[PDB]
Amino acid sequence: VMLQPYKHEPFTDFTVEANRKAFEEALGLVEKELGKEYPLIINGERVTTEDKIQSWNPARKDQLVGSVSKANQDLAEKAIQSADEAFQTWRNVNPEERANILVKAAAIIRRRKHEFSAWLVHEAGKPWKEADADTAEAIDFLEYYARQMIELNRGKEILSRPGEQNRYFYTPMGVTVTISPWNFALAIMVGTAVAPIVTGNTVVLKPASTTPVVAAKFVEVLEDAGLPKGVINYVPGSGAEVGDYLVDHPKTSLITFTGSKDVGVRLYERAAVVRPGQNHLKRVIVEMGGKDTVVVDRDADLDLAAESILVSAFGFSGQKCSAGSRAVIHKDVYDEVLEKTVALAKNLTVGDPTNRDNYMGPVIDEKAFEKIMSYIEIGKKEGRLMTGGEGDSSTGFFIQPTIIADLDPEAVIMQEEIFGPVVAFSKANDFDHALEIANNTEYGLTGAVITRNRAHIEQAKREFHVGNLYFNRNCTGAIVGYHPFGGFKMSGTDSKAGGPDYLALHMQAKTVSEMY
Amino acid sequence: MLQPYKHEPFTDFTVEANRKAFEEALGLVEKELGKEYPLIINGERVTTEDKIQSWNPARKDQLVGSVSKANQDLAEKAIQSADEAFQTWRNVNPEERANILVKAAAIIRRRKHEFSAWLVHEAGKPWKEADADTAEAIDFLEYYARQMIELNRGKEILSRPGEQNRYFYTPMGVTVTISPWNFALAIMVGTAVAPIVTGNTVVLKPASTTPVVAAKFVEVLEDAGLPKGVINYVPGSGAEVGDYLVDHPKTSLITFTGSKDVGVRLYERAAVVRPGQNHLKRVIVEMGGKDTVVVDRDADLDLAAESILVSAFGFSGQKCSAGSRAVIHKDVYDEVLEKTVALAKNLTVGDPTNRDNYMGPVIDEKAFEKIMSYIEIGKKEGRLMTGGEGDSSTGFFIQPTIIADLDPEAVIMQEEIFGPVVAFSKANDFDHALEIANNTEYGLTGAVITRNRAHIEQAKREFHVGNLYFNRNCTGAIVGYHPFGGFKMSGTDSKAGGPDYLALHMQAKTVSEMYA
Repeated sequence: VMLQPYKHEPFTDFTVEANRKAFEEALGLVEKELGKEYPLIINGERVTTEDKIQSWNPARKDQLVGSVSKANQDLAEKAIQSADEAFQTWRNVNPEERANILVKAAAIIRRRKHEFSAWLVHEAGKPWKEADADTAEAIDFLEYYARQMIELNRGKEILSRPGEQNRYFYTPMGVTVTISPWNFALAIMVGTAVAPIVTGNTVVLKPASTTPVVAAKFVEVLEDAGLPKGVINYVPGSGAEVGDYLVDHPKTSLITFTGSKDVGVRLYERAAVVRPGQNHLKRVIVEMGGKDTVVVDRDADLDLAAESILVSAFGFSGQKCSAGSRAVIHKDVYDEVLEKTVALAKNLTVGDPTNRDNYMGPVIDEKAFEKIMSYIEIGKKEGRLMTGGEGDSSTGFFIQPTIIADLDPEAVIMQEEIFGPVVAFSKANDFDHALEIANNTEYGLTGAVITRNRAHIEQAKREFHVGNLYFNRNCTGAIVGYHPFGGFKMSGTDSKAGGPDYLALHMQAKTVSEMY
Repeated sequence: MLQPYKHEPFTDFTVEANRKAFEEALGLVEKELGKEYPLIINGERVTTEDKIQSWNPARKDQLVGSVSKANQDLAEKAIQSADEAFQTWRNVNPEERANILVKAAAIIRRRKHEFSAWLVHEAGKPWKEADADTAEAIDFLEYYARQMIELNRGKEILSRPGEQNRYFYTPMGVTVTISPWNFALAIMVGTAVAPIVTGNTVVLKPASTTPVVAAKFVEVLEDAGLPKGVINYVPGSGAEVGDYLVDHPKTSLITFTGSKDVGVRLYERAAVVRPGQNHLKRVIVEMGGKDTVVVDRDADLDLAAESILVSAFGFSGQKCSAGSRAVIHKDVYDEVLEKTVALAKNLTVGDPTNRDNYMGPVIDEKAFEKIMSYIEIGKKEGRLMTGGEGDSSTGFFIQPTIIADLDPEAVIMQEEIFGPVVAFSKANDFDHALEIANNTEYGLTGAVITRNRAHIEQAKREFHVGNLYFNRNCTGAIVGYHPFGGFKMSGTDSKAGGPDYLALHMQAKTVSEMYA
């Protein structure tokens, strides 16, 4: 009766015969379930609207993954009120029991692992590897934060002088509004919903409208793991009607957001306003974009350099806030790293991600497709096209892995988040110049340095100003409890998810002192 | 290496040698009155023609000091000075940053009674309050130095075979410290050196009613060995300087202590991303409290009488933690009321240089005018028991004032007076007393006086304040023993003098080296 130590959920080895077979079976399972209708969930009740959000396969744009009900202001209000009501009892449920519900939820997802992955394959267009990694990460968030809450329930040791007893401990806050992204349709949605839940807060969840079906699947799991009614509420909808209304509500205590900079800034600015009837300042956790950089030193393993750039730039087709969309390389080694990377990139497979042999799938929708292609046109003018630069939206939203070279560090494609499979190469005079270019964005989320020089490693630890800094590997693929994730500048509030400080952001410290 | 933290002992003024030492310090400070005090920008002394004059609140025509006044240009110069200082201060060994705090603590400890005497003249503090303020400044320096040494170890996170992951803290940037007049030494010191020891640099705008003791503390930091520009002393008006400091695109962190109306506007303005601003501004706010001492049927009513008196009238109620409401069980309301009235009539009011005066004046004409208006409202809301008289002729003296039989929703039971005023209200039972206790828009401190163990544990859960006390006064928190901060409109619950405090001034960084 103690939980066994946290460790990360292993990735599935699809070279084992039985793992592929099992994954293909789960893909068949989901395919037959495609096209289903999903209600809103408010206070445990299923609420269907006739106005709907259609969710489409990005690899097959006329394949309906599902249609979910669409909330409006009035249902957002009911969702808030349900959350507030449930909080009156939820804040007093023993932290051990709250954690147990997360542990039971993890075991349901673990048992149904490939099914959750195949949902991501279909709805988010994730390749096998990325889908598995995502599902593993959601499992981790559950197991990690369950353990963290039990640790935090112990409180913190403070001093008491003779004749008094002083105690410091953490208390639940209230209604949390969780606004989740599509690119980690399961993992981040799970983390940013359960961190508030396990800390005794209640949640109103607005998933991304491009991926709401997997979120409905997850709320079903929460119910099956024994979560009381109204503790989570499932309300997809428009930003103008539901998004803005949830953030502005006087009963919203906490907001947790993951998405783009432009939506984030506006959310952060609106949340700070003390509205009528609002008796508190709202706590805001924002995780916005990155314009991340892989820097390669003159002593680097050049093959490793090219491999780390490739994976950082083209994993999930660059649709990650952590993506190495910039490659800044030492002058003595730039032409050669650039040729090694081009050589890897043009043999990468792009297609339907239900097919295992496809390394990259499509981008999320037509809006993103067009945005990425428009950046590529800008890029082609600003730099030297090396490979890719083509798109075809006729079946799915497919863009080739794209490398553009010789960019000026001030270029549009060196500065702006593209969220597509594009990396821009940039020449650096020496190591000092390389970090100068690396730091020259308005963001500070992830970065990598490839070097065999210890002094250069120590220098970048001080000088490379990103929240997640990696040496001799890719700058993507943070693991819960191993690489706590969040960053600086226009990347957000540096709320290190999957780290030891994360739960306490969701709670209020309390000091009690009895004088004898 | 450093000996474990304990609080600086308070001075025993019943020992004649202590009185003698304190009276000599008052003589020393009296000789130094009416001096001129420049702004300190990047180590340079800047005199302006515009002057802020600091007057003794007990003798209103006495010039304690005249300080220079910043304008926008000088505010701009100070942010730039702090920004350039940050470029190297961010990289000073945490141990050395901590050691400067220790040396500063030693300077104040050696000149303890001198600093207390500065408080007596400038803020009107009685000997006990001035001494406790000075000891708390010493405590902040000692405690935060040690907290930084510990924080510099980082926190343990997991590494899978073949990698090494680390989680540690980094300095943020320029900090705007806006400090209160009521702990013109202690809180000004805490919220200046917490950013400093964490590697940030500070633009300090002290309260314009108490800028002289802040000028004195800046000199201490210089003498202890602080590099130029790490602190900048820049008093001024809220309009020319205060808003400009907050809104500056280079300002990274804002620490505020003060009133609700000012703290709320600052919070909302800080959240907007201004032109050329590359980050979201972190804000720590501690705002007021409408605090309540709850007296149970079971209580030691002598203790209950004393606790209410001290909570209410300590520093003439000029405290965010002040027990300005007394909520008493019906069965004991008359008896506690008459006992408290009998203690209040014995309280000596006058010039705080005189040891025999337990209470001094309020801070200025504005504060005097506001409290008297609140007294006039109070007389029409309930039953005036004692005091209610004010005298402006030589200083700003208000009598210790008790008003009884209040409606729980009355103006003087809801709005912060910041004066020597207590409202008394009768509660039907313990459950009703918690209802009245929790009925303000504030959440800072409270106390429960009771001999019922069950009612104590019920209070730990249902009395929603950040600082909760049993069988004593609700004032006088001690650094490292009673971490200080609260809920609702009391602010962000950033627990000053507590284990979580320094990490709020830093951004966490994850660093990961892959080996094979």
